[PDB]
Amino acid sequence: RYEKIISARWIITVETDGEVLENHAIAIRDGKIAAIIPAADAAGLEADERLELPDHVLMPGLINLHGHSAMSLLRGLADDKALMDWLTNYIWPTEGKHVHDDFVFDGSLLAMGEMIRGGTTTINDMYFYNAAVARAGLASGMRTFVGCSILEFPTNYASNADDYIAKGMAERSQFLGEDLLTFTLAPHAPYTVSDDTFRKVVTLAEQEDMLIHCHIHETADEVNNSVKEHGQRPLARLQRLGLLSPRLVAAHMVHLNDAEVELAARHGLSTAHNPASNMKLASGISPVSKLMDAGVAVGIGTDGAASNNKLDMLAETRLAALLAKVGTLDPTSVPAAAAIRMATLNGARALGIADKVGSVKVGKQADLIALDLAQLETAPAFDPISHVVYAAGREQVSHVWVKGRALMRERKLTTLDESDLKARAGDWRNRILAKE
Amino acid sequence: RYEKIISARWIITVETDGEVLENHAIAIRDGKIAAIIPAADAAGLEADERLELPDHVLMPGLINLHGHSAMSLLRGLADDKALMDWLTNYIWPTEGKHVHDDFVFDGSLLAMGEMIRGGTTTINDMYFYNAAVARAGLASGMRTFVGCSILEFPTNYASNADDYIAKGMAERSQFLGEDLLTFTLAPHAPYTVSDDTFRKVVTLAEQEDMLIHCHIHETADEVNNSVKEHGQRPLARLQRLGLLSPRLVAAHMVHLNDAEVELAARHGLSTAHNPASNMKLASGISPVSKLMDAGVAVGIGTDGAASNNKLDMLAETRLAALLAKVGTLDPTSVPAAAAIRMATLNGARALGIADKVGSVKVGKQADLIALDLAQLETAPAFDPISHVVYAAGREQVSHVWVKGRALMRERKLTTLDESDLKARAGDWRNRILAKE
Ligand SMILES: CSC[C@H]1O[C@@H](n2cnc3c(N)ncnc32)[C@H](O)[C@@H]1O
Ligand SMILES: CSC[C@H]1O[C@@H](n2cnc3c(N)ncnc32)[C@H](O)[C@@H]1O
Ligand SMILES: [Zn+2]
Ligand SMILES: [Zn+2]
Repeated sequence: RYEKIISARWIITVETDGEVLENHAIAIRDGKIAAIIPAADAAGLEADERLELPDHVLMPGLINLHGHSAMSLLRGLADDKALMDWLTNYIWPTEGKHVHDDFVFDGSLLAMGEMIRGGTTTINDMYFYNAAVARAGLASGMRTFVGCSILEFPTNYASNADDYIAKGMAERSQFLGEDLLTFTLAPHAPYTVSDDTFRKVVTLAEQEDMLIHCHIHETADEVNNSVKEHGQRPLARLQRLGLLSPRLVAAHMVHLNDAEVELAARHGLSTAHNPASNMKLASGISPVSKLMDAGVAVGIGTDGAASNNKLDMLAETRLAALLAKVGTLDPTSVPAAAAIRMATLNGARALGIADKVGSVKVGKQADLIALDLAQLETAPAFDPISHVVYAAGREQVSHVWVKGRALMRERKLTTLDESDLKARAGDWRNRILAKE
Repeated sequence: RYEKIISARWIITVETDGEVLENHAIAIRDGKIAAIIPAADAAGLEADERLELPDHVLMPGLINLHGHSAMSLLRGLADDKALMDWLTNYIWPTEGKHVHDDFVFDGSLLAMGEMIRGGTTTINDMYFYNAAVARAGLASGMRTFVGCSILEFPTNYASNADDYIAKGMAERSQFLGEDLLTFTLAPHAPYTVSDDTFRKVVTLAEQEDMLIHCHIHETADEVNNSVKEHGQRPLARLQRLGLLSPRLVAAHMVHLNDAEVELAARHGLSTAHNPASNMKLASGISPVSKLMDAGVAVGIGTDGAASNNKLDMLAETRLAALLAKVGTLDPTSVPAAAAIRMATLNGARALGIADKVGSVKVGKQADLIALDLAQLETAPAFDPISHVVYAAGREQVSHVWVKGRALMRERKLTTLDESDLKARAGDWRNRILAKE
């Protein structure tokens, strides 16, 4: 028998742009999409659970291709400052004082409860204390990529580049054979990582077959300083070092010339587009249309909650679509179907799992969400694709499944204790503000 | 005795940027803010109703300085098209077929239910069938500015400019003496209104002491075509015609040179900044920082739901703050307090009522909202100003009052039947799509 049969008014498949099935149902077995059939035919099949969702659209879960989940604990602590001031006087001293395993576990859990509430099923994270993020990911049941961050300078976590690498690999080894947990190597950025460290990352990722997750070309300063320090722009340096290949997920990628767009396409890297962070930090506008036109997989991330300050992939997908139009001055840039593909199947492509998740197709894993469109905010309901991108909100996600397992049902979290998350956040408020 | 006493964890006054009162209470009588006092002192005062809101922030209601509320019925009907295509083949034929009193009343009600749900207390609207919008506004209890639209060409409503004017004035006369309902003159835009019609508007608005509400400098085409047709850019033309003065609310104001910023400041007009519409229609980025630095009141509107496609002033305020930073490449542009002021007190200034609404001050009318910040999306709760702008969402508004009267209580609409609104929207879906 099937484990579940979920019927819905609409299903946005993401198999082809614009495809929406009406009054169909998804049958699930072994954690995968077993059949996609007319809801009429579903009524007479055996299932452990049946669920009927009138006025809901079912769609693949959203894939947040770039986060720093534990920074949820720093959400709105300091805003609207010059960047040097914000980092030097607020963020870094706070991290130095507070970031240990406890902070990372609590902050990751808090982020995961927020992400699930908004229909995010996969997170591509990168932070410190990788065992804590992994523990949080297995607790939540999200599809989790834990990014083992690598920096040259000392932090609470590790003392130098070789130490970040060793500790990350050691923690990875405690979590082997977990289907929903994948460790990646995460050299932080070209301006915090030396040539020799990049070489070690290239060698290691090749030996162990790991993804590389790195902030690249976020700011004009980064790109201009690279030339003075390394004699060439960061992408050209990384090409020389062997970093550009299909295993690389390049976050931000804001400042690109046309030669660099072609470079990305030729090496098959993917990018994570982080529009709110790029706007809030005044980084600029990533040329996502150029990138996608060149054949590059452009997914969407939220970045950290201290520069967003939401972890809302629906809002981020809408912002990607809006920012693309104002940046190109073309109202046809990044149409709703394209934005949905960025938020789902492109994230899967970036992560090397597009054969397994990212669209509603038989044989793929059942990473799905349902949104209730019977609200004023999405009335009248003409076309669910348009509404998902331009009108629907995080509050309308009613159900979330990852590999067919319910993580949220009628907005009740099933794997995390929402009260506990609020209490951890409240504790951190007192600890960070020195209130008792 | 007081009519109400509302205590809250935080009160953002908007009297001074950054001012937040902790554990205070608002006492209300005769529809006005009668006292702002420590919550401890409140417990021993007589009140018809007392309300306690732990973990909520109270703040002035949001003022949507530019809407076309009835277009809520066209939300997501057609998206991502070239502008000429969108208007010529989808929006205008649909309006021509469907827009009568019924459409305007139903669509206005639907918009008003969505606006109240998101903490909007005042709407500066402009559409056709002004009596229908007025009837809807009195039904909802929102503070409503009904904009009597004026165009040269015939529509279902009126046949020529003098006809729009006559019919608008006739409908205005049926709604006299209503404290929360104000009619304005709304010549649509420089490219749809003749010199002679602008002159008639100037004369009439002066005789009757009315606001003028007009789309100005939205697109590069508008501004460039003006020179060929009228020999000068639209603002200079409108200055020559007598249109620029403190009674003018100029919507959009995207394409401005520095001389035009100074022109606006010298004539005391206000602007309505509509970031989502300007992005979605690829109009450009209004230089709001320049305008505010020159002393111009810049408020925020959503425009119509067909080019947003939300009527969510929280999301619009956040977008204003984000777009300002990416447009200036300065992360300190439009800080959270400034964005809140744009969404509240600047809207009041534009509408000539800043002595009456827009901030939490004794003697002002009690147009207030409460947001519940005890959600993961706004945890940890460091500073409510930052959260209101960068993290909080429309779903967190729990209570709305206009002139001290509850329009929404624990997210239950008190003046509108939410089921009825959904049903009207559903009816319009069938009518517009030709389904039965
Ligand atoms: C893995 S995301 C980057 C992490 O390293 C921190 N970080 C990045 N650059 C610096 C720097 N120059 N000094 C201190 N901390 C840094 C950031 O605040 C974040 O915690
Ligand atoms: C009062 S907002 C503008 C209204 O007039 C309509 N409109 C504006 N310009 C034109 C035009 N050139 N032809 C037809 N309708 C128009 C818009 O679709 C909207 O309903
Ligand atoms: Zn990042
Ligand atoms: Zn408008």
